[PDB]
Amino acid sequence: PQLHNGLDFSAKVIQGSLDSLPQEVRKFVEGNAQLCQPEYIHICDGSEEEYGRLLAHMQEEGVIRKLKKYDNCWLALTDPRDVARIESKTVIITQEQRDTVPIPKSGQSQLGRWMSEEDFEKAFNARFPGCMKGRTMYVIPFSMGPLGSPLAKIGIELTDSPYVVASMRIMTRMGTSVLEALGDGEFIKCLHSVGCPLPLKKPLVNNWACNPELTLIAHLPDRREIISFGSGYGGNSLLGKKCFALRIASRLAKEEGWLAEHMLILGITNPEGKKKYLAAAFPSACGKTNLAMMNPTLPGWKVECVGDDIAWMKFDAQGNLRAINPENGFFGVAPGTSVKTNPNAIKTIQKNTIFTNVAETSDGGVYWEGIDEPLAPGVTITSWKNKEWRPQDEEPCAHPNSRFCTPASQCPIIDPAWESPEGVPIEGIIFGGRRPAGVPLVYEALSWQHGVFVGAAMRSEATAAAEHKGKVIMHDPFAMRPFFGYNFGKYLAHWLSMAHRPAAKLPKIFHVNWFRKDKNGKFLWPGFGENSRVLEWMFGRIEGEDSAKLTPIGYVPKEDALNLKGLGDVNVEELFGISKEFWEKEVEEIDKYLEDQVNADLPYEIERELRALKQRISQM
Ligand SMILES: Nc1nc2c(ncn2[C@@H]2O[C@H](COP(=O)(O)OP(=O)(O)OP(=O)(O)O)[C@@H](O)[C@H]2O)c(=O)[nH]1
Ligand SMILES: O=C(O)C(=O)CS(=O)(=O)O
Ligand SMILES: [Mn+2]
Ligand SMILES: [Mn+2]
Ligand SMILES: [Mn+2]
Repeated sequence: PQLHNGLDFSAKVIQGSLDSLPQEVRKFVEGNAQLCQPEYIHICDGSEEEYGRLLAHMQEEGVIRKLKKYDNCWLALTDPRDVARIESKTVIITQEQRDTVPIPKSGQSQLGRWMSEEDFEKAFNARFPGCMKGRTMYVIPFSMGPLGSPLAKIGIELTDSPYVVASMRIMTRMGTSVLEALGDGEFIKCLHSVGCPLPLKKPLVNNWACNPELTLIAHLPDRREIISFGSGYGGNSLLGKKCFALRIASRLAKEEGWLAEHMLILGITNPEGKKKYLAAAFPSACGKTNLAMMNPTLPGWKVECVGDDIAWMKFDAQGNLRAINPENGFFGVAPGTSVKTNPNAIKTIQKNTIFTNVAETSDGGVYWEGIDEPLAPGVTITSWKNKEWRPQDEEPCAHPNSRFCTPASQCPIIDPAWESPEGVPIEGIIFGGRRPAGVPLVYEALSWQHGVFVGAAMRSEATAAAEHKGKVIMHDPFAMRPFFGYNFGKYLAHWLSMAHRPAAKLPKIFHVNWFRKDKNGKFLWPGFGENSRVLEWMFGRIEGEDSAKLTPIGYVPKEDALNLKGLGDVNVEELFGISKEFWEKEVEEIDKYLEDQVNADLPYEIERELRALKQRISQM
């Protein structure tokens, strides 16, 4: 009802019907339309026709360019201030801070940023009133997970950015059929705005609307709401991905007895016709997509990709840990991708793919650092800054965090069970990061509790995916430091509690380091497709082969248990060397970090593993 005509937004709907929406969905749309004051409302149906119109629109507005060399590929260039996740402006709102982070002993917490509800209410009111003036509010109904899967969750994202709509069509399962599956069920509420109401006060850089000063990505798990403002980029704007499927979902998983993790899922088949699935948690920019899509060098071996970034996992009735990939595409780092490093990615991204912040070649192609592919005479390069670029400048032609956004079904090695609603059974979990020194190529944990400790102890040198710089080794437990939805101490107790379940078939836990360097500063291990030799060892250990020897840090391959044939002069001594001096400093750094950062919420089993490791190292 109403006394005037201010609350019914039906006359502004340019696609779809407010009447056809489930009542709670309609309330969510109209209430925020009243707040944000969009000029039009577009209820997405996910059709090819709609997608063509969005692309055509964005091209007419100068937001994207067609890459004529390929089949239905497009390039978007952003404001150079809006190029990555912003960890420092990502907050979680709970009534009590201890729900979100452990209360640190003395330092500031690194395991999340908590914000009180009263403080958020002020931040929200300073940002969202009137923020979509003159723009279209797009209503994106999307499913994380196969539309019907038991672990599948549905969200509605409101946004004023057609770039978000187009990317969400690739990255999620999106459109009318999700609304039918939803009915009057629960959904995650996602509100996004680039924060540039019209008329524009500030002209735009690269036609890219954003509000860096006011950027805020907020999560309200008790209300099942994600609210994001000011950034159009990646993990800030595609709210189904990091915000929903890791942060909100890890809290739900704690509540409901499952796991939401920053992990790839791959299936690997050996020359004897046996196939196993492994999950791997590496931090951002540490190689998950390269491993998930690997072209193995070992003959008779095959790798198939289930997902490259997010895994949702749960024990089934039989005690198997089952994982699904909740995403519908890959949002992968472009620089360093080449026929040599990731050939299966090259095959995937040549059609139906949106590129963000890579270079354009004058003949309609893409360029980036490490593409390892020479151009023809007369071909010129336009950098991601929309400038002429010669390899004589100091700056790269593509932003280091530039991305492709591509449908998963196009991957030539996509696993046949990647959409199976029952998931794939996980038999091994891999942890790892960038460690230039000290940490061997691969080791295996001694027990479930030791393996949880290994995940908790993860460290990695700083990358270009958050907003960090310098040559610093930082802690990134479980590769989840930017993504915890709740208290990390309780997250550890959650993982440890999996060993208490009956008939639980606990996977083996490994740690890898592709990144160890010699005194020269050059890598000791060739990596990429050669990592299949490490997976072969893991495969045999899962089958029970007697191929390991005991060290103070866990099991390492026996000499000659690794197929090194063809690599030639690999320094096995340095790749698997374990120095007492290095590990005495390492355990101290882990001790200081867990004492300060997890404090009273640190499970005793984790402290016991820290003590045991300290003792094994002292006896060296
Ligand atoms: N030296 C070396 N570098 C690697 C290897 N695998 C991947 N990389 C490098 O790591 C960078 C990032 O790898 P990705 O696979 O895109 O990282 P990701 O873990 O999927 O990161 P997110 O999508 O941000 O979560 C690439 O540019 C690669 O060059 C490897 O085996 N050895
Ligand atoms: O940062 C990461 O791990 C990503 O996968 C990219 S974004 O989705 O966070 O932008
Ligand atoms: Mn216009
Ligand atoms: Mn990631
Ligand atoms: Mn990736």
